[PDB]
Amino acid sequence: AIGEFMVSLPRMVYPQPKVLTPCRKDVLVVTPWLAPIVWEGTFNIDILNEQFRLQNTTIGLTVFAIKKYVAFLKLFLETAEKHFMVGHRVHYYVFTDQPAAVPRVTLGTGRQLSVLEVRAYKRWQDVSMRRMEMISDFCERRFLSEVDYLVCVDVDMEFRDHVGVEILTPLFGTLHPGFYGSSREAFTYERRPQSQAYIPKDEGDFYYLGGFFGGSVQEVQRLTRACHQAMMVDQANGIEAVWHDESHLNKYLLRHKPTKVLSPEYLWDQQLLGWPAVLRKLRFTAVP
Amino acid sequence: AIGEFMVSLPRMVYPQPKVLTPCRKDVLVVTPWLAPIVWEGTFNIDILNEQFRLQNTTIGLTVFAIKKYVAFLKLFLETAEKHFMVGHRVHYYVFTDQPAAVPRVTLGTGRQLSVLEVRAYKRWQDVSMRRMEMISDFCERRFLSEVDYLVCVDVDMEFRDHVGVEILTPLFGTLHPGFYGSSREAFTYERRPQSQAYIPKDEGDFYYLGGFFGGSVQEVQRLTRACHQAMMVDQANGIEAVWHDESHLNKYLLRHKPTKVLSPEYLWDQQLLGWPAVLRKLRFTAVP
Ligand SMILES: O=c1ccn([C@@H]2O[C@H](COP(=O)(O)OP(=O)(O)O)[C@@H](O)[C@H]2O)c(=O)[nH]1
Ligand SMILES: O=c1ccn([C@@H]2O[C@H](COP(=O)(O)OP(=O)(O)O)[C@@H](O)[C@H]2O)c(=O)[nH]1
Ligand SMILES: [Mn+2]
Ligand SMILES: [Mn+2]
Repeated sequence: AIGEFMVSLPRMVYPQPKVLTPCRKDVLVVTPWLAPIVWEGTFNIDILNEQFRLQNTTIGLTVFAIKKYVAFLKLFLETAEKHFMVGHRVHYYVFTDQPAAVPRVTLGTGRQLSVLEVRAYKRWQDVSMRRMEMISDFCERRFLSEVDYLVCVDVDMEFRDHVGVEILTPLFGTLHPGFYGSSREAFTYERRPQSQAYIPKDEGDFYYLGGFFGGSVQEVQRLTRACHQAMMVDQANGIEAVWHDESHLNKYLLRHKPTKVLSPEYLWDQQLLGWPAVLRKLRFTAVP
Repeated sequence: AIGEFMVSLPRMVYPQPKVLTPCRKDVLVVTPWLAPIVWEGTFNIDILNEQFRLQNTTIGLTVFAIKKYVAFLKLFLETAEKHFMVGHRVHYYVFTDQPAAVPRVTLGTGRQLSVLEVRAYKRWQDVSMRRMEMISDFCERRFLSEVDYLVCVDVDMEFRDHVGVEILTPLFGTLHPGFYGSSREAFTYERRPQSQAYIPKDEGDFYYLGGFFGGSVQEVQRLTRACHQAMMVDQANGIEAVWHDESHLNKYLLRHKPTKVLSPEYLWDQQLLGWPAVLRKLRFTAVP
């Protein structure tokens, strides 16, 4: 459930937060619109686990595995079992053009997997883009009835460390690991005014990933509907944004501020970017 | 409105938040349950004003002025006009045993004041305590129909600087200015197990003020109902908590974590505590 009467927390013994001691002094931990930026050291997971378990929270995780990308599902799902929302109710939704190629992965108690067959698209860009349509179509359908939050991620990834209820909020995006230290003029936003995804050089907060976003079912339905509609306008006008649905997601999150932002801990590429000191954990990472 | 469809923000030009530059390195700006702690430098008020104006947010401000405390209303209200939620819709609710002693204060456009007559209590403790009952009785009544958020404050105070929509959230408390640097064993929580307000020496996050709390109408109704019920139990058992409704508020906020915490900028006593470097603004202050 979300927004329902909240029962009292039980007594808990944990370290006192000290007002004159920051958790992290090396990084921005709150956005200028007062959304937490989620880094290791900023959250007590025992408190958060209590809060979300008392609400019997169910998290849906969507992943697309179209054409050759079905090869990524075994590691994705097996590592999700080790690291993603462990202890909470989880519903995996695997969208694929090859239901028979979905590996048989053993799940923990309270976790389920549904295979949703979709059409395969010829262009990888179109495959990547059509996720917005498909997610919004399934929101109306089963997601509103089955889960409280949706987490929407790329499949060519593995979980290496904890990804849990600290991410959950009405609307979240994730800082792209290539751009978290960049100035906004360097962000690869869509820069052509002819596209609905257009962001001028003097606007922008962050560069968010197409590969890891989420929120409440309602807010995810809103985001994916808006991005799908904006993509349809661009298509009608004969323009395709530079980074496809990621460009539209960035436009959306500029105009509709997320209520949490996830640090690049939550989507990293160690081969391309190593392991910087500012990253205390690499939680979800690109497969080589 | 709260929770209603949110329109897009317009284009805005403002400084880019930089991930590798904290806003404040001298203070904790987020709690371990991922609630912002509101300090100067943590928020862009232009972004927040946009967000809340697009929702046509109405803020109710409750204040009790019983017996001699009616003398405090003129400065309280006149300074509120200069500093509290300017630009937003505001409804003041003045609870008093002397309606004729309420000063005639000129209000800005979009702001209104209602005088609510109540009984006067003999003991200042009882006057202070009975606010919980009265606020919960008025929630059911007019507050649900008239405002989106409630802010509940002491009257023996003046606004000196901006107090605005940065505070608004489902549930907030304010760090008591005497204890923000203290360890929890030193907090003046109720320590007798015989009281419903009891907090053991190894529990507690912060010491919050009875004099400045708020949230959505629903969450404020919940808090004030719970504190009133707990006070009635204590009375039936012949015990009165050490700091009266403040002790109960602390118990409530321990077991029901606030979604923002306000720094001591938001309730300070300059005569008793001076003007420390960590306080960049003194926003709402005790009258000598
Ligand atoms: O042929 C494809 C191309 C893309 N995808 C899905 O679309 C996501 C985004 O594409 P990709 O990971 O190739 O993009 P990048 O990580 O380079 O942004 C992939 O993770 C898959 O989930 C897919 O299933 N099959
Ligand atoms: O005779 C009284 C005593 C208390 N109060 C109200 O109760 C609040 C809390 O009491 P006080 O400010 O005396 O307590 P302190 O600031 O010492 O906690 C006051 O601000 C008033 O709003 C009042 O109106 N009349
Ligand atoms: Mn990918
Ligand atoms: Mn007072």
